[PDB]
Amino acid sequence: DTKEQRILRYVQQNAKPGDPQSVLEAIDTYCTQKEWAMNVGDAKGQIMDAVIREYSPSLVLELGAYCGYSAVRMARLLQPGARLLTMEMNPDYAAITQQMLNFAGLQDKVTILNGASQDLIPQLKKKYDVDTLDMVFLDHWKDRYLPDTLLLEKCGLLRKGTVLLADNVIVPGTPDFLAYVRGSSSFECTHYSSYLEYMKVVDGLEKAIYQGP
Ligand SMILES: C[S@@+](CC[C@H](N)C(=O)[O-])C[C@H]1O[C@@H](n2cnc3c(N)ncnc32)[C@H](O)[C@@H]1O
Ligand SMILES: Cc1ccc(C(=O)c2cc(O)c(O)c([N+](=O)[O-])c2)cc1
Ligand SMILES: [Cl-]
Ligand SMILES: [Cl-]
Ligand SMILES: [Cl-]
Ligand SMILES: [Mg+2]
Repeated sequence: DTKEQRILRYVQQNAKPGDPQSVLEAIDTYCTQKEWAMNVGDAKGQIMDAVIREYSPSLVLELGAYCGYSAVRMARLLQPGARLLTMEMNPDYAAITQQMLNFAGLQDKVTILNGASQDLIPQLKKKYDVDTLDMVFLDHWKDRYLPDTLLLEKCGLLRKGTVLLADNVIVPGTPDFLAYVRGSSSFECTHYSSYLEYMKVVDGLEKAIYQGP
């Protein structure tokens, strides 16, 4: 019995089937009251919500799904026909995420790619019929944010205006990625100060908009 299985069971026992808001609030309640877990959480998630609503992306890539909290959070705000692709290398967690999306009734909007971002990113265009991404949510191991950004650019997946939105740029921190995009004329960056999920430790999201080659 894993913490992720516990989160899922608590959602099935407490949330309303087909109600993404209810599912979010259930996961937040469990992780606030019973066991901390690395979901983006409600404070940063409200910022995510506002960004999603501003850009109305048709195609979103998420890096790191975990239990599907952020996937539910973003998918519930997508326009009809818009898509989220989420990459998750832990098969146990990917299983839990799929069940979480099913419960929320979001399964038709979200596609889970099992495996490591660095292996899956080069297969996106061919295997998933992707041209360029409108938005990317980076929230996997922090040492991959920079390498996967370079890899996205190499594979032609970024267009002028693609929005990168990065979690945890303060804590645990992503120093190479943050130095890189803030220093590069290829990105326009904005910092949104907030708090680490379920705590009062300061963290923040960085928005880095690709400006083209
Ligand atoms: C912080 S959790 C994702 C949380 C999720 N975005 C949310 O807010 O609910 C990080 C996840 O990244 C996954 N992960 C780490 N490195 C990865 C990689 N290179 N490719 C795919 N998934 C990876 C881990 O297995 C874990 O599920
Ligand atoms: C041992 C330990 C230390 C710090 C954290 C932690 O704070 C954390 C928070 C996140 O939002 C997050 O995305 C990740 N991550 O992907 O590794 C870790 C989680 C576990
Ligand atoms: Cl590598
Ligand atoms: Cl929170
Ligand atoms: Cl705290
Ligand atoms: Mg995170």
